[PDB]
Amino acid sequence: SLRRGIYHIENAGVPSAIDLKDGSSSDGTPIVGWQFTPDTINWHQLWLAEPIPNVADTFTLCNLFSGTYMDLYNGSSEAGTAVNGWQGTAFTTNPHQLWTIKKSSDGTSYKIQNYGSKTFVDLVNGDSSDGAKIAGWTGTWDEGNPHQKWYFNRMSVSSAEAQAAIARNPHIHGTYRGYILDGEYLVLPNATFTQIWKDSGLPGSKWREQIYDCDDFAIAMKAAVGKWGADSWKANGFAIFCGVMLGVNKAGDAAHAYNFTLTKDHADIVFFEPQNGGYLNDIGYDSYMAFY
Amino acid sequence: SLRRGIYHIENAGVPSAIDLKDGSSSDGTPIVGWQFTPDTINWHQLWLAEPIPNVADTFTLCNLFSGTYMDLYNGSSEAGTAVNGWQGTAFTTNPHQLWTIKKSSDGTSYKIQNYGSKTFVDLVNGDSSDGAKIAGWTGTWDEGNPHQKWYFNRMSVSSAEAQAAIARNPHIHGTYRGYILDGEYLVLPNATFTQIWKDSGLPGSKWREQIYDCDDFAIAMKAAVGKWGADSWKANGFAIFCGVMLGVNKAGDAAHAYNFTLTKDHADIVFFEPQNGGYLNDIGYDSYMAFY
Ligand SMILES: C[C@@H]1O[C@@H](O[C@@H]2[C@@H](O[C@H]3O[C@H](CO)[C@H](O)[C@H](O)[C@H]3O)[C@@H](O)[C@@H](CO)O[C@@H]2O)[C@@H](O)[C@H](O)[C@@H]1O
Ligand SMILES: C[C@@H]1O[C@@H](O[C@@H]2[C@@H](O[C@H]3O[C@H](CO)[C@H](O)[C@H](O)[C@H]3O)[C@@H](O)[C@@H](CO)O[C@@H]2O)[C@@H](O)[C@H](O)[C@@H]1O
Ligand SMILES: C[C@@H]1O[C@@H](O[C@@H]2[C@@H](O[C@H]3O[C@H](CO)[C@H](O)[C@H](O)[C@H]3O)[C@@H](O)[C@@H](CO)O[C@@H]2O)[C@@H](O)[C@H](O)[C@@H]1O
Ligand SMILES: C[C@@H]1O[C@@H](O[C@@H]2[C@@H](O[C@H]3O[C@H](CO)[C@H](O)[C@H](O)[C@H]3O)[C@@H](O)[C@@H](CO)O[C@@H]2O)[C@@H](O)[C@H](O)[C@@H]1O
Ligand SMILES: C[C@@H]1O[C@@H](O[C@@H]2[C@@H](O[C@H]3O[C@H](CO)[C@H](O)[C@H](O)[C@H]3O)[C@@H](O)[C@@H](CO)O[C@H]2O)[C@@H](O)[C@H](O)[C@@H]1O
Ligand SMILES: C[C@@H]1O[C@@H](O[C@@H]2[C@@H](O[C@H]3O[C@H](CO)[C@H](O)[C@H](O)[C@H]3O)[C@@H](O)[C@@H](CO)O[C@H]2O)[C@@H](O)[C@H](O)[C@@H]1O
Ligand SMILES: [Ca+2]
Ligand SMILES: [Ca+2]
Ligand SMILES: [Ca+2]
Ligand SMILES: [Ca+2]
Ligand code: NA
Ligand code: NA
Repeated sequence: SLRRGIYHIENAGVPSAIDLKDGSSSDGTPIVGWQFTPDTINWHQLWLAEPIPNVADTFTLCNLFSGTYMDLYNGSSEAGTAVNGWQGTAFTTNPHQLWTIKKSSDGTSYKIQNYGSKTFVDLVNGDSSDGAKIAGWTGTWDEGNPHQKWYFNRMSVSSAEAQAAIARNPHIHGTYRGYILDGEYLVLPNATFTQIWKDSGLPGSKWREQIYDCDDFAIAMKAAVGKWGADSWKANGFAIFCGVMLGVNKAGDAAHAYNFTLTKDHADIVFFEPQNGGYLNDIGYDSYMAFY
Repeated sequence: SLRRGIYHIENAGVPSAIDLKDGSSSDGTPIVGWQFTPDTINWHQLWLAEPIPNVADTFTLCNLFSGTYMDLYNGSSEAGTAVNGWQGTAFTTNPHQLWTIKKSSDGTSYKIQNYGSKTFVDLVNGDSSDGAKIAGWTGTWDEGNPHQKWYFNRMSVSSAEAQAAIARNPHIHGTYRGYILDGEYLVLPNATFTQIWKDSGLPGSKWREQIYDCDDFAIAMKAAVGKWGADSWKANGFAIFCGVMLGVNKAGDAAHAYNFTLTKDHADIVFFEPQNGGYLNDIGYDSYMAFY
């Protein structure tokens, strides 16, 4: 089953992502194949999958940037029918915007079937061109046709996945308590995490006893990622992953505040020092408190 | 004994505070009597008292605004000697900048005696004028002379005072844990707290599911007070009081994030809702976690 999340949806046949052209919020904005760069924010190519309760394996697909929904034009079962961005809502009954997503015959890629037409999201002719038409097209759940097969490359973690990542870390103090703020988190590439840090002005901040010390840097960095989240994305129903941790050294005589993020595989945490922008597998403190 | 803290130092005879003229960081900036407004930030009139270890009841007095020290000019024991702002350090051995502060004969006001000259901070002639000379002057620990008597009006709380304030509150959840970030906190009048909130742009922010919801507003408000702290004050060795709390309703089925501050008497907390700028004795949640 596809879990609730943010996915980069990549064609199984050619290296083309599902892309809402120019990220435009206009109704009828064409959704097309476009090339992508790994370990970046592919700004027009992220999709919030929202499960519809009481309809098995069916979702809305919301462009994280535009806040508009993958829409099969007039819900036509005709092959070649336009797939566009269109205004809607996460739990809409509009079947132009409802998508049954289940594993392809290869067991790793998915097919995307319009709930109303029962036709499939097709990268027309397997065209690897930037701006290649994606359409609703006749097909079957079992065939190998790669025009209609899509890797759902997962870009978010549930809170529960975040917890699992922290609990797998060997620098957690015996007294650790974690405070969970949200349910679903876009995981940032370090390159993006670092850019948000630079854009916060924190690289310019100086350490000052109590008035601007490690707790002030850690919380400024979490607030800056929360600000960036609301200012960058028009979709709702997710947060941006950026943790705060208070830690203690081995001697038990020094406390420090810092940030953490997750690895590309989402399986482990990495510590971030907001006073120099370093990433570390070991920051020299054992976390006794985190919030994220 | 005077505790480590930030004090508004007010003459016992007339309503004049010790004021570093124009808050100037220039060496030899005159320190004078000036009128004040209660329940405001008196920007040039706050003094960080730092106890010197191994010298009983003796302190540096650092202007919170200027980051410069109360300085008896050339340490002269002559009556009429200038008291100025001067560059120095919190644990200086320069006795021009060391002050023995102990209760006056009335048991409530203090006398301020230069550790080197043994002469007293005197509001010359009890002059209530704005800009009235303050000087080192001959005197005795026991006399009633109000020119030389000073109420130390305490503006900070220790972390321990903050804890006592929270523990006195009746909206603390059974599972509550408090995470202490600093040691000494300037307590803001609501009028100032509110201004920092308005100046953060938070009144303009909209509630968005997970992407900018109550946790995002609470942490943006704490970061904005930390920013205001470093940008407003040149002294070090204190923080600005602004709490974050996560709470749960009576039903146990809803969690909310909010801020809190302290009362003017420092004895109790007040909840702040950063989504509407309201202050409340009861926000409808019992705090299970705070950091401050
Ligand atoms: C059958 C038809 O469904 C709705 O119209 C859809 C479009 O729906 C969506 O956009 C419209 C505004 O253009 C509206 O906001 C609606 O709530 C939203 O779901 C859309 O799917 C287009 C393109 O495929 O096709 C239909 O026109 C509805 O608005 C109509 O009244 C009517 O019931
Ligand atoms: C290369 C080509 O692959 C298959 O055709 C696809 C199309 O496939 C889909 O539509 C056809 C009807 O045109 C049929 O219903 C099939 O079951 C279904 O997967 C479609 O992907 C289009 C648009 O991109 O491209 C190809 O024409 C196959 O049917 C052809 O014989 C041939 O092997
Ligand atoms: C006896 C004298 O003490 C020091 O001088 C003080 C002044 O001291 C302070 O400012 C100077 C720079 O002007 C310097 O930064 C020093 O570290 C700091 O404590 C000051 O108290 C003035 C006014 O009362 O009087 C003396 O000039 C020291 O610098 C001198 O070398 C000398 O030891
Ligand atoms: C009104 C006045 O009060 C007292 O005099 C103060 C001064 O008092 C202090 O200095 C005098 C020496 O001039 C003396 O040493 C005294 O013990 C000490 O408190 C002083 O505060 C000045 C500057 O403001 O103003 C007054 O002159 C008292 O001695 C006077 O007789 C008279 O009652
Ligand atoms: C916001 C904008 O993002 C990039 O341009 C997008 C583009 O993005 C993808 O394609 C480019 C090459 O054209 C790279 O592979 C990126 O890794 C992809 O994310 C597409 O989304 C198209 C179609 O919507 O629109 C462009 O705006 C970037 O090149 C721009 O500089 C800018 O950052
Ligand atoms: C920063 C500056 O603060 C105020 O002016 C100060 C002034 O402050 C005190 O006196 C005024 C009346 O003159 C009020 O009672 C205030 O409550 C006091 O804090 C003094 O500190 C003098 C001497 O240093 O300098 C002025 O700058 C305020 O009036 C200004 O508008 C401004 O906010
Ligand atoms: Ca939340
Ligand atoms: Ca701090
Ligand atoms: Ca601290
Ligand atoms: Ca949130
Ligand atoms: Na469902
Ligand atoms: Na001492």
